[PDB]
Amino acid sequence: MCLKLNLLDHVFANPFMNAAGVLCSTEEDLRCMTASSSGALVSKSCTSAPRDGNPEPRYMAFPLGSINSMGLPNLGFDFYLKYASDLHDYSKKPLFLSISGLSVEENVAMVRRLAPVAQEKGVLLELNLSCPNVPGKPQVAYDFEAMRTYLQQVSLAYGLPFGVKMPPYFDIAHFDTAAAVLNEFPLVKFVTCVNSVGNGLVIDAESESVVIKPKQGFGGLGGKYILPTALANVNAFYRRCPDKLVFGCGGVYSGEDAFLHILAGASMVQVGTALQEEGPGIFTRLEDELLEIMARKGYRTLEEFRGRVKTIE
Amino acid sequence: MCLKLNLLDHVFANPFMNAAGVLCSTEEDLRCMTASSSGALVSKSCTSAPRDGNPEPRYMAFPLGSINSMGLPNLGFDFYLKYASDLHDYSKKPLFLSISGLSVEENVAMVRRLAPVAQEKGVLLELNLSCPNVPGKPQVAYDFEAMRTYLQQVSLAYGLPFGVKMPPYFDIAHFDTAAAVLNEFPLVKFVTCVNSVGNGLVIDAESESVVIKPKQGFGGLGGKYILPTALANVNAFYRRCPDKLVFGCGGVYSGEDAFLHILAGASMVQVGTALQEEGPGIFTRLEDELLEIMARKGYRTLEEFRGRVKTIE
Ligand SMILES: Cc1cc2nc3c(=O)[nH]c(=O)nc-3n(C[C@H](O)[C@H](O)[C@H](O)COP(=O)(O)O)c2cc1C
Ligand SMILES: Cc1cc2nc3c(=O)[nH]c(=O)nc-3n(C[C@H](O)[C@H](O)[C@H](O)COP(=O)(O)O)c2cc1C
Ligand SMILES: O=C(O)c1[nH]c(=O)[nH]c(=O)c1Cl
Ligand SMILES: O=C(O)c1[nH]c(=O)[nH]c(=O)c1Cl
Repeated sequence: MCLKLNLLDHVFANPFMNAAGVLCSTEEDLRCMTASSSGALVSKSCTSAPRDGNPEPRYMAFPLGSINSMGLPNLGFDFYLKYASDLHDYSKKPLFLSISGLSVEENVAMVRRLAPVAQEKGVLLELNLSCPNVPGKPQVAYDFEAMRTYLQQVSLAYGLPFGVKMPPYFDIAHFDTAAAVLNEFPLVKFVTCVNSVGNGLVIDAESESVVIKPKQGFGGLGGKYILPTALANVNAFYRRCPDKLVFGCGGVYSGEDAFLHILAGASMVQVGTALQEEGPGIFTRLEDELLEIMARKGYRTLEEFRGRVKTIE
Repeated sequence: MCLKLNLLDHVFANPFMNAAGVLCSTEEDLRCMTASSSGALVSKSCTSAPRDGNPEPRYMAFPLGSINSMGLPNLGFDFYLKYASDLHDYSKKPLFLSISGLSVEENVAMVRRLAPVAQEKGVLLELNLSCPNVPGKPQVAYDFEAMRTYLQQVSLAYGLPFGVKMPPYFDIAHFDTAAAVLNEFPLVKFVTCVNSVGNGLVIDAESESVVIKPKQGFGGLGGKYILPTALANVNAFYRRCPDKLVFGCGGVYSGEDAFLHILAGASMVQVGTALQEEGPGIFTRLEDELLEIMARKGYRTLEEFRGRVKTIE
């Protein structure tokens, strides 16, 4: 029985990795994720220049999940590029680098510099088209013309296989249109579904207050709140992008939740809120728990059940 | 201390009502909702002609909420209009009638016949712009040009105060645009936030199967999954539509959940999934619970705290 995968010309011990943004902003965080049992890791979404992000409190967690408006705090592209070029031990596991420029121009400037490092070292680009937490900057992937422009310009400037981090959609016509946009771009080899469910609002009854300071308390939701939304978008894109990989993200706390993602079509399975709350020991637990489910069902590999969710009638 | 309030030139005993679609399809249902301790009721969204709806199983509930793809099954507008005109006891509580035509023309046809009964009896119109479950008919209010056309045509045909059932939005630009569209129409006097979070997907691990039959398992989500999204929308619209009422719907299971909706800005509070699961006895419990929270905090009235959610700095 086996959790190994081979995709995008890399080998993975298992499908689990962090979700972008969680346990991946500093050199310390990246070494920690590397030292963990995860199959891979992804760096914090970066901008050309360092950012402090939004004021605190900007993340909070609860039984059912998390709310965040971090504001894209990061050490800047130069640092994550250096990590990829000089510091990361690729003998341990594959590295993804998340880029989240605030304009098409900033993304193109970054990917131009990334390309030689991707060629040399095999770092993989995840292009973030879904941040929901920087004031005055709606999600790029909710404007399909903007999305197309970003992908055209990035494809042209980068010229190498990459993937995209997508927001959740909630309308079949939006699935149809977004997947069709993506399918215009052959270099988009993977689609990560989903970013946080945007602009929710958690309120504390005792204090009568919102629980995060930025944006009058509005922030992206993760965790148990979003699992069926996540599974829906995984499956929607799995069905609509038969020539691409889909990576699942949203609501993973157990091997069973990972199993659902995989049934829905996920290749890699990313872990955000639960990893933030539990720490990197979660990866051994998720591995054991997925293996257990597979043993009980007689499944020997992930491809025996990936995308094999049954519909009724 | 009593929870009674006045809104829309009607008196209500308390702010509680069913969510449209739940316990409101048949004469029996509507008599039961009338007999309950809810402050008001709303009928099942109706079409000009009767509809059987989508195939079964089409609703399923779980500890964290529900998924449904009912497909607008209803007895037909003639039945709901006759209920409003001839059967409902207005001495017990106000009645809202929900219309959900599948085209602008269908909605106009219904509201032209509703108008005289609204003038005579005081039944209130809730225009449903957010059904996520009829194949090929995406949510009207996710197309702002379409939403504008519907609201121009209904306002012209109806000529009387009405309200609108909105989908959840997840992007600040969408809140800004949607509220500005609503604010173009002075006859829109209430905004109900939210309909189900569209097109989620629940999968059962043991069977490896989706749990509802229509649309390959995709359906709208209600219940605990959606409370922070519902609160966000209620507050977003409460902030942006200062001359309209906001009715809250989504994730209400307790008096505390109702207290948060009201803090976010809700005037009425609708109960879907929890009502479907618990039955109409839920209304006495919610009232007892909300009163108890009010007492412990020293609130005498709902107005003292409606919309008075605190932000940080
Ligand atoms: C603290 C925090 C930071 C995040 N930062 C990023 C990020 O930099 N880039 C990104 O694509 N998504 C980011 N996300 C979104 C997560 O990658 C993930 O898509 C989302 O939390 C849903 O997964 P979950 O339910 O496991 O939390 C962040 C989430 C959290 C909670
Ligand atoms: C079985 C079912 C039927 C529904 N039918 C309607 C409907 O006819 N019209 C409508 O506007 N909303 C309908 N909804 C949405 C609910 O009114 C409500 O907006 C949603 O369920 C979220 O509230 P909740 O979290 O309390 O369930 C329906 C929901 C369910 C569960
Ligand atoms: O605020 C963040 O930093 C953040 N938070 C999110 O939930 N998703 C994102 O893509 C980002 Cl970039
Ligand atoms: O499928 C339904 O009938 C239904 N279900 C919902 O969750 N919202 C609606 O507006 C409708 Cl009309």
